[PDB]
Amino acid sequence: QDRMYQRFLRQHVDPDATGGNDAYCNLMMQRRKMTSHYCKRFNTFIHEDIWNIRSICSTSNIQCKNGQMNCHEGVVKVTDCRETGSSRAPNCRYRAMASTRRVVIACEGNPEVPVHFDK
Ligand SMILES: O=c1ccn([C@H]2C[C@H](O)[C@@H](COP(=O)(O)O)O2)c(=O)[nH]1
Repeated sequence: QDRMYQRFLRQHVDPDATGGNDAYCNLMMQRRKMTSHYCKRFNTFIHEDIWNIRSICSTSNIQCKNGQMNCHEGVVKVTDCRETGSSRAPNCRYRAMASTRRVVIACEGNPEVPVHFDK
Protein backbone atom coordinates (compact mmCIF):
# COMPACT_ATOMS: atom_id res chain seq x y z
CA GLN A 1 0.00 0.00 0.00
CA ASP A 2 1.21 3.52 0.99
CA ARG A 3 4.40 2.24 2.74
CA MET A 4 6.45 1.48 -0.38
CA TYR A 5 5.26 4.70 -2.08
CA GLN A 6 6.21 6.59 1.11
CA ARG A 7 9.64 5.03 0.96
CA PHE A 8 9.96 6.16 -2.65
CA LEU A 9 9.21 9.79 -1.74
CA ARG A 10 11.57 9.74 1.22
CA GLN A 11 14.43 8.14 -0.74
CA HIS A 12 14.04 9.69 -4.19
CA VAL A 13 11.86 12.81 -4.29
CA ASP A 14 12.83 16.42 -3.56
CA PRO A 15 10.84 18.71 -5.89
CA ASP A 16 11.95 22.24 -5.01
CA ALA A 17 15.68 21.65 -4.56
CA THR A 18 18.15 22.69 -7.17
CA GLY A 19 20.57 20.21 -5.52
CA GLY A 20 23.62 19.26 -7.57
CA ASN A 21 26.54 19.72 -5.12
CA ASP A 22 28.18 17.54 -2.43
CA ALA A 23 26.85 19.51 0.60
CA TYR A 24 23.36 18.73 -0.72
CA CYS A 25 23.99 14.97 -0.93
CA ASN A 26 25.85 14.99 2.38
CA LEU A 27 22.91 16.83 4.05
CA MET A 28 20.01 15.02 2.35
CA MET A 29 21.40 11.48 2.54
CA GLN A 30 21.43 11.75 6.35
CA ARG A 31 18.16 13.78 6.69
CA ARG A 32 16.29 11.15 4.61
CA LYS A 33 17.57 8.17 6.69
CA MET A 34 19.95 6.44 4.24
CA THR A 35 22.95 6.91 6.54
CA SER A 36 21.79 4.82 9.58
CA HIS A 37 24.23 2.02 10.57
CA TYR A 38 25.82 1.99 7.04
CA CYS A 39 26.34 4.39 4.11
CA LYS A 40 24.10 3.79 1.09
CA ARG A 41 26.53 3.75 -1.83
CA PHE A 42 24.35 5.27 -4.55
CA ASN A 43 21.10 7.25 -4.58
CA THR A 44 19.08 9.44 -6.92
CA PHE A 45 17.03 12.46 -5.81
CA ILE A 46 14.43 13.49 -8.42
CA HIS A 47 13.84 17.23 -8.57
CA GLU A 48 10.30 17.08 -10.03
CA ASP A 49 6.70 17.77 -8.97
CA ILE A 50 5.27 14.62 -7.41
CA TRP A 51 2.23 14.54 -9.70
CA ASN A 52 4.47 14.94 -12.74
CA ILE A 53 6.48 11.98 -11.46
CA ARG A 54 3.33 9.95 -10.90
CA SER A 55 2.29 10.79 -14.47
CA ILE A 56 5.25 8.61 -15.65
CA CYS A 57 3.37 5.53 -14.35
CA SER A 58 0.72 6.06 -17.05
CA THR A 59 3.13 5.72 -20.01
CA SER A 60 3.76 2.46 -21.95
CA ASN A 61 5.18 -0.54 -20.09
CA ILE A 62 8.86 -1.43 -20.56
CA GLN A 63 11.08 -4.04 -18.87
CA CYS A 64 12.53 -3.63 -15.37
CA LYS A 65 16.10 -4.59 -14.50
CA ASN A 66 14.89 -7.70 -12.59
CA GLY A 67 12.74 -8.95 -15.50
CA GLN A 68 9.24 -7.71 -14.70
CA MET A 69 7.14 -5.48 -17.02
CA ASN A 70 5.79 -2.81 -14.64
CA CYS A 71 8.55 -0.22 -15.36
CA HIS A 72 8.18 3.22 -17.02
CA GLU A 73 10.57 5.82 -18.37
CA GLY A 74 10.61 9.60 -18.09
CA VAL A 75 13.18 12.38 -18.30
CA VAL A 76 13.66 14.39 -15.09
CA LYS A 77 16.18 16.64 -13.33
CA VAL A 78 18.05 14.66 -10.69
CA THR A 79 20.99 14.74 -8.34
CA ASP A 80 22.79 11.42 -8.24
CA CYS A 81 24.79 10.86 -5.06
CA ARG A 82 27.72 8.36 -4.95
CA GLU A 83 29.72 7.47 -1.78
CA THR A 84 33.32 8.77 -1.84
CA GLY A 85 35.08 5.71 -0.36
CA SER A 86 37.06 7.78 2.10
CA SER A 87 33.55 8.00 3.58
CA ARG A 88 32.91 5.83 6.59
CA ALA A 89 29.76 5.44 8.64
CA PRO A 90 28.22 7.01 10.49
CA ASN A 91 29.79 10.12 8.88
CA CYS A 92 28.80 9.33 5.27
CA ARG A 93 30.24 11.44 2.42
CA TYR A 94 29.13 11.67 -1.21
CA ARG A 95 29.94 13.15 -4.61
CA ALA A 96 27.05 14.86 -6.48
CA MET A 97 26.26 14.69 -10.19
CA ALA A 98 23.58 17.06 -11.45
CA SER A 99 21.83 16.33 -14.73
CA THR A 100 18.55 16.04 -16.61
CA ARG A 101 18.21 12.42 -17.58
CA ARG A 102 16.13 9.37 -18.34
CA VAL A 103 15.01 7.42 -15.31
CA VAL A 104 13.08 4.20 -15.06
CA ILE A 105 10.57 3.54 -12.27
CA ALA A 106 8.44 0.63 -11.20
CA CYS A 107 4.81 1.41 -10.41
CA GLU A 108 2.12 -0.74 -8.63
CA GLY A 109 -1.42 -0.31 -7.20
CA ASN A 110 -4.70 1.46 -8.05
CA PRO A 111 -4.09 4.12 -9.02
CA GLU A 112 -0.54 3.29 -10.19
CA VAL A 113 2.15 4.85 -7.97
CA PRO A 114 5.96 4.75 -8.02
CA VAL A 115 7.37 1.99 -5.81
CA HIS A 116 11.00 1.35 -6.88
CA PHE A 117 13.62 3.55 -8.56
CA ASP A 118 14.82 1.14 -11.24
CA LYS A 119 17.47 3.06 -13.21
O1 LIG B 1 21.26 4.40 -12.39
C1 LIG B 1 20.97 4.04 -11.23
C2 LIG B 1 21.13 2.71 -10.84
C3 LIG B 1 20.80 2.33 -9.54
N1 LIG B 1 20.32 3.25 -8.69
C4 LIG B 1 19.97 2.92 -7.31
C5 LIG B 1 19.27 4.09 -6.63
C6 LIG B 1 18.18 3.45 -5.79
O2 LIG B 1 18.32 3.76 -4.41
C7 LIG B 1 18.36 1.96 -5.99
C8 LIG B 1 17.01 1.27 -5.99
O3 LIG B 1 16.27 1.68 -4.84
P1 LIG B 1 14.78 1.11 -4.60
O4 LIG B 1 13.87 2.30 -4.84
O5 LIG B 1 14.64 0.01 -5.64
O6 LIG B 1 14.82 0.58 -3.20
O7 LIG B 1 19.07 1.81 -7.22
C9 LIG B 1 20.17 4.58 -9.12
O8 LIG B 1 19.73 5.43 -8.31
N2 LIG B 1 20.50 4.94 -10.37
